[PDB]
Amino acid sequence: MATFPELLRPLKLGRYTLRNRIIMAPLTRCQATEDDHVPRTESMLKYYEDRASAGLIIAEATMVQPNYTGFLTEPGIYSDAQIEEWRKIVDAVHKKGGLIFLQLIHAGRAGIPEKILQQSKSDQDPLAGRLLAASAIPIKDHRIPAYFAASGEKETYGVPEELTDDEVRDGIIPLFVEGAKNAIFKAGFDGVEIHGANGYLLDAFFRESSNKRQSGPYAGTTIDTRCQLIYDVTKSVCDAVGSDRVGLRISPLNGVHGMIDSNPEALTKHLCKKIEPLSLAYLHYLRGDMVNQQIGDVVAWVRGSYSGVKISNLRYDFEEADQQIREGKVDAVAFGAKFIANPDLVERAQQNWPLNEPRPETYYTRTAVGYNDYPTYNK
Ligand SMILES: Cc1cc2nc3c(=O)[nH]c(=O)nc-3n(C[C@H](O)[C@H](O)[C@H](O)COP(=O)(O)O)c2cc1C
Repeated sequence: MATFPELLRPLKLGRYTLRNRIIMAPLTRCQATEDDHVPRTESMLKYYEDRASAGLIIAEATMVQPNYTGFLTEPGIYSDAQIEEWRKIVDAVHKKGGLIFLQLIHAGRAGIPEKILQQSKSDQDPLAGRLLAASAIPIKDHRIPAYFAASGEKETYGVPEELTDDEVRDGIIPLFVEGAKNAIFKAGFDGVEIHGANGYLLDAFFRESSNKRQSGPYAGTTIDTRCQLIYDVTKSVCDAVGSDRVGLRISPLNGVHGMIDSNPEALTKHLCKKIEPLSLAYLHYLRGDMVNQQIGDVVAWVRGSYSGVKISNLRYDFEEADQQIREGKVDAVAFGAKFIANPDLVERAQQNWPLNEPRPETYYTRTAVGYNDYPTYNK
């Protein structure tokens, strides 16, 4: 463990202490049932337990609103059936001595029209059968990926309804809260991660391009009001399960779905100071753009405006993560692609062993291929 000593240091995170700072980023793999969104335990339990040596595992984006799917077959955490399977998966990770937080998501305008708009639309279930977002602005010049599309081929995103302030406060927020309770109190997760990134609902209220709301506490007119939904959701979840079991993820420069803010630096620093009072377990962020267009020193922005645990992500390797931790710029680094391809990523870091190359074209097969078929070193 001489090559990356800083990366292998333990870390106090919330009410826990990580064995190392090699974190497994949340990765949607679509291994849940399509209709009920129940985790397919047979494959998911193995997948997660095989990666349980990670300092912390952040489980893939999981639905908080019934049937509001964005990835067609992702997991949910709203039903008893989902809770039970997650419970078994979590227990498996815990038997290996690992830690695991569940990422909570609401796809917002990235919801799949052909599925959501097919659901029933009753008065007792006011949010059902509807596309919901901050503003009625559809994702443009970007179609639904074949691996997420209901038909299996690229489909068009739809124009979402503009959530009223009451629907946000009494409809959306409570779902995140209940999802957190289900995850922690019933399934046994060590914590939850609020998905405030990658163009989904919370991020959609966060950045200018998707939030043009004219009035209300979530107006798109000012940085503070755009930060409010992320804060309110996070705060209410903290009220329910304890801030030391709550993390938050953001991506100020991620251009997926055409997301963009004209002043990412000011926005990020403003959010950091706004959540500073919550004493969260951690703040998780993408330091760059998945589409390689937007640039900005997110690591520096966060380092100078947030005193809590900072988890950075995006195109990191052991050496760089180790160095940034050494310099105190970040506390830990979350790896996505490398964890998909290396169940024993941590062990490889300890021995400075080479890594399996990822097969980026097999990330969403929904079968064992490209999911549970990556070998550990020399096996
Ligand atoms: C197949 C796949 C699924 C992903 N699923 C999620 C997700 O559910 N939630 C999320 O916040 N990010 C998700 N991401 C983004 C990753 O968490 C991570 O930020 C990204 O892979 C960049 O990090 P890397 O360079 O270490 O791979 C996903 C990425 C991939 C490639």
